[PDB]
This record gives sequence, C-alpha cells and structure tokens, in this order.
Amino acid sequence: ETLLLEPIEGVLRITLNRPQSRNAMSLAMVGELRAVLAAVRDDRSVRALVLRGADGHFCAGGDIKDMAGARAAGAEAYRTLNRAFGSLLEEAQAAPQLLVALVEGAVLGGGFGLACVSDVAIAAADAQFGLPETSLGILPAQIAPFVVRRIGLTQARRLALTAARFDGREALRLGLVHFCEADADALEQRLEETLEQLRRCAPNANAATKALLLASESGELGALLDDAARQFAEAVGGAEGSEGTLAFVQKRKPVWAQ
Amino acid sequence: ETLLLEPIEGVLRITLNRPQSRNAMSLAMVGELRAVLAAVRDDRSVRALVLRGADGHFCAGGDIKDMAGARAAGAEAYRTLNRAFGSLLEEAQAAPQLLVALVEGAVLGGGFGLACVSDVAIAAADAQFGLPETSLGILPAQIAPFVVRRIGLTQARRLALTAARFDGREALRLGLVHFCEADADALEQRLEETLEQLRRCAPNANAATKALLLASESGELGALLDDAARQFAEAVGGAEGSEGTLAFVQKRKPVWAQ
Amino acid sequence: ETLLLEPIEGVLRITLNRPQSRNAMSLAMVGELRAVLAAVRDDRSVRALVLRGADGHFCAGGDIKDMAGARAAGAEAYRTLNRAFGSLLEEAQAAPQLLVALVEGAVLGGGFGLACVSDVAIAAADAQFGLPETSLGILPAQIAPFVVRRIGLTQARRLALTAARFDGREALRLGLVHFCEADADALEQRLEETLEQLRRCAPNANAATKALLLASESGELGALLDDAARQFAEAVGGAEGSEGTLAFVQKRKPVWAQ
Repeated sequence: ETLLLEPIEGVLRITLNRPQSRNAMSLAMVGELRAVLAAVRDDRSVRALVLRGADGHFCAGGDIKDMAGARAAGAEAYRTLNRAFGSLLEEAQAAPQLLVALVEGAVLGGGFGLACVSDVAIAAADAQFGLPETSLGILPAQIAPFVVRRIGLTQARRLALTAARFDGREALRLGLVHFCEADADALEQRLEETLEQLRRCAPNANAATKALLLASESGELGALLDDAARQFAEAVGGAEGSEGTLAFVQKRKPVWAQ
Repeated sequence: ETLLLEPIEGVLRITLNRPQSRNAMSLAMVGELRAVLAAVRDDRSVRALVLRGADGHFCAGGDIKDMAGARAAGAEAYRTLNRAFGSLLEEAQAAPQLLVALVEGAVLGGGFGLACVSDVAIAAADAQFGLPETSLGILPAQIAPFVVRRIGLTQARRLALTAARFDGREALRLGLVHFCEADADALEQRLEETLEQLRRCAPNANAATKALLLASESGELGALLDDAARQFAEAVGGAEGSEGTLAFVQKRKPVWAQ
Repeated sequence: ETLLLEPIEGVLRITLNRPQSRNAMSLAMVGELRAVLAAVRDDRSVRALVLRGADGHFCAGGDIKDMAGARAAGAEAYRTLNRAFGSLLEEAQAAPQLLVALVEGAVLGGGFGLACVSDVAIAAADAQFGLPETSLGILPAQIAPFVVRRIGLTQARRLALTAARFDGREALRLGLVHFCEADADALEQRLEETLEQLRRCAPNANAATKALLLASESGELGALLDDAARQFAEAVGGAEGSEGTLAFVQKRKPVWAQ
C-alpha cells in the first residue's frame, strides 16, 4: 500500500506514505485513496478521516515516474487517469465523514487539490502551497472547480495563471486553510481540539448536513429548502435526533459524545 | 407581539423580545416577523430595518418548548414548521429595505441564521456564534444555503460539522459580520453611521439593486446583464434617478438624503 | 482615441487617457477597449494586458456629459449603452490574456467594474473605491454580478446599498484587489514581479485554465471534469507541456520562460 491506515475509535488516520517522493501521488494511491473512501462511505462508526503526509511533507504533486511512464500508453490514458484523480476529489469532497487535512511542507499540484476538498485544513506556517501546472505547460484541470469553490475565483485566477507560491500563513489569510500553527506540537494540539469538537457532533447528522451544504449551489433555493425541511424532520425523528435533543434537555452528553 | 416595533421616520427597528429564553425563535415570533416584513415590503417610506435582541442577546435558537410540542404531530409538523422558518430567511434576505443586524451575546442556530441574511451585521466582540444543530443530532437545514452564501463553503463546512463556538472578532474575520465593536456606545455609533450612509441612498434604487445582486449568485450572466440593462434605463429616467443625477450636477443633496 | 497602447514583447499596456474627466468612461472608450480585446483575443503572443489610468487616476465612473446628453435619446439608448458596458466587462473578464490592473485615484462605479474583472489588481493605498449609484438614484446594474463574484454577496451587498467608500488597504482586506502598495515606485515594482511570475507560465495553458476557472462557478461538476480531463490530455500531449515537463525533468527553464 501507499497509505498507512490507523483506525482509532471513530477516527481513521490516513497517512500519505511515499516520503522518498514527498508522498507524491502515484497512480496507485489514487486507486487506494478511492477505495478506502468507498470502504468507509456507509460506515457511521467511521466519524472522521485525518489526512497527513509522512515525514514532513503533505503531498508534492502527482508522481513523476508514473506520469513519465504514461506516455507509452498515449493521451487517452492521460484523460481517464486525470479524470480518475478528478473522481478522488469528488469522493473525498462528498465523504460523509469529517475530513481533516494536516498539511506540512509541500502542498503542490494534486496535493493542493486534496487540501481544497477537506472540511478542516491545519497548516504548518512553513508549508509551501502552489499550482505549478502551467509553468510546466499543463492544466490544473480537475483542481480548477475545487479551488474556485475553496478560495473564490478572485484568488484562484491569480494563483493558477501566475503559478504563485506561498506559505501557510498566507494560505490561512487566503481562506485556503482554517488553521496555521508554528510547529508540530501546535499542529497536533490543533488537530486534537478539532477531533474533540467533532466528537460532540452526530455522524448521521453530520453526513446529511454536509450533503446539504455541498448541494446549496446547484441549485434553485426554494426547492433546496423544501427538501432540506424534509431532511430536518427525518433527522428529528430518527435515533440520533431523539437522543441528542433528549440529552440537551436532561443536561447530559449524548451517547456519541461520551 | 413577541416583538417590539420602533418606527423612526424611514427606519423600522425590530427587537426580538423574549429575553427569558434569550429570544428563542418561537413559532409565534417567526409568524410575527414574517407579517412585519410583508407589511413594509412594498413600502418605500421604510428604507431600513434594524434587527435586534432584548437584554444583550440576539437570538439563541429555536424555542425548545415549541420543538417539544411538535413531536405530538410527527414528521409532518417538523417539516412544515422548519420550512416556514426557511420562508422567513428567504423573505428577510430578499427584503427591499436595508436590513441591519445588531448582534449581541447569543447568536446561535436559527439566530445565526438571521444574521446570515442581513445586508449589514454589527456584532459585539463578546457575542457567541455557533451552529449546535448536529451536536444534537439535527440539521442546520434551512440555514445551510444561507451560510454557504454568507461566508462560503470552506468556512461553513467547519462551523456546521464541528458545532464550533466563536466570538465577534472571529465573525468579522470569517466574513460573517461586517463590523465588530468592543462596547455598546461603539456598537451604537457604528449603527447610526451605517444609517446615515444609507440615507444618501434612494429606496427604489437600493431595492432594484439588491434584487440584481441576489440574482447574481445563480443567474446565467448573459441574460442577467440583459435584464440589468433594462433596469438601469428604467432607473435613470424614473423620478429618482432624475432627482438624483440632478442633485449631483447641482451641488446639493438629493431629497431622500435630507 | 482615448487609449495609449504600448506593446512590449508579450505584454500590452493600455492606459485610459482622458485625464481631464479623471479618465471617465466615455462611450468612445468602451468601443475602443472592446476592439483592442477583440484584436488580441486569439493572439497567443500577447500573453498579458496591463490596464492603467493617466495622471494618478484609474477611472471615476461614467462620463457625465455623455450620460446627460443620452437623455435626448430615451430609454433604449441607455439600455443599449449600458448593455455595451456589460459586454466590455464580459469580454475583459474572458480575455485569454492574463489581465492585470494597476489602480490609482478614483475607482468609482464603472471603474470599480473593470477592476472586478482583472486577474490581478494592484492598488494604491491612497486609491478611493465606491459604488455611488443608489446615492444618485441609479443602479450599478452591469457591475452587480461581477462584484458579487469578486468579493462575495455579503460584502457586495453592503458596498452597493450604502454607497460606502473605502481605500486601497480596505479594498485588499475585502479581497477586491490582490496587492496594495504605498507608492507608485512600489505599484511599479509589484507589476514587474507579477509579470515575471507570468512569463514562467505558457500562454495556451493559461488560456485553457482561465476558461475552466470561469466555467466552474456555475457549470455542472461532472460534465466539467469530463471535459477538463480531455483538455488535460491535450496539454500534456501538445507543444507546451511536452516542453514544460521536459525542462522540469531537465535542469532548465522552458522556452516561454527564457
């Protein structure tokens, strides 16, 4: 495998583990990230995924050798390979779980895309972010809509057309990540606090809320509200909602937060 | 009512007034707010709305007594009453008036909802914002589209899926509110400043302008511009754009600014 | 002619030159800026455009001699000329070139609009921005969708409906421009730093990326990704890209960067 899975309680830790290449995205880790996501998709015991790069780097891009190797197969193999990386962005973005990305060192090209589809991104102040693609003659093609949705067209355009590079303090200022920490100790503390907040929140409740936020663009407003109101009733009447509102009234923690 | 109405000239102040429950939205209060908004919707003598909470809290969420009462009527009651709270947000968001929110203390759940549909929000630094909904097994269902519109998916996903509390200074940073003041004299000065800026501005112009902006979120650009051009022509030549452009070439205030 | 044009290698400078009306957008200027854009649209040797205003002023808005005289002509004249200014905004927004704006002095109404469609805006701390339209009884009708996209509904609704004015530093905090500097020597220096980052990026790659970016904001995700992935294979297969990947794997700069 190219990942290292450490399932603890309802938190699944996923480390990108090719430190030689700064955990660059080989073709297979795309396959292997997509299958883990697919494996936990319906699993409400899996409450949160934590995404980290091994050895001080999140992800420096798509793997050099594999992409070199790909020419032998031709441009139609680049399409469906590219699109399959697109599908990882869709499936990671739509993951019912809370996706925390812990980002240090290099966060470039497709590593940057991956950061764009997290619910929570925690950055090391000296991490370096960027979209090299066009200086290399090529396209941040699958990332494009996800960076727009991340930081807004105004910052995405500049970053993509000038290949500008920047640190975690700047990725924070640009609304690309939620937190920026000085060193490792403070990353983890930030990470553990984030996981304690998450523990307060119900997993079916989180999944449906998420789907609503994601859908809230598409998307005529009135119809979205009609449907949201149905989903709200369903949640109130289900096992999670009755426990959670009962817990509130009885001034206790709900089951999932014990 | 559950409200106190204060109409000073062109400014209708509206105070949520159930201080006992930190001004929780009751079924009655949503009804009254909707009735008031429809009352003035077509009235251009009413140029601004100020939305405020009695006793140092803005609004703490849905009223628990009413949520408790609805279980007796089942899923259909939860749906119909949640959707009507969605109708309040729609009709406040789309009000022809400038809607100013002065938010103090608790700004939670449906409370955080109303803040998200103001043209101008001014918060107390010690205000506490949050979406507790999924920490209770339910959904900020009607809120979802208005919060993603408010601050973007990237911030909304974190607030919603972690039930994070945070203060006024943070709410300014995240783009949730437009000003954060440290005390009540400051909060009030900002309010009256905003209101004097607003009185420069004509009411039919503001109204037309606010609809276009709201339509910009989802409207195909070409056809939106088409319509916008017709509206511009109808503004310049109406009995407001002519007074306005006149006051300008003359060296005086247009009448609405008197 | 209302414009000075100075090409140099890949960059084309365009200076708004009616310094006497604060370079106010006359009917003639609009037609001229449109023709330019159109001549260079398909020309990939023009890699960037730079917009600037003459005599320390960017653009104070719509020329008032031209706007007052248009009243002889009636509603349709205003409609047609307004829609024309929108088309300008459309055509600039969609320029396959990297569009840079340097912004000084007045940036009001119309001028505010051209800034909202640049890829990189660089502002003078002393620049004053604003949307005075409703204070004049009229609408920033064609601006409305571009500023919503620029800075988001939450900020655009307060600027437009209070005719609030703000400086270069504020315009940066609001995300309206990317860079702010205290003096022209610095505005200047930022421009060339910006242009150097760009020369690293290949012009066909940048045109295709910008198109993707522009089509994300509301263009269905799945279809978009399908097509982007086709495009990705072609960039990787073409002249740019094959050269870029090489120069990267090799020690050197690609040709467009030399």
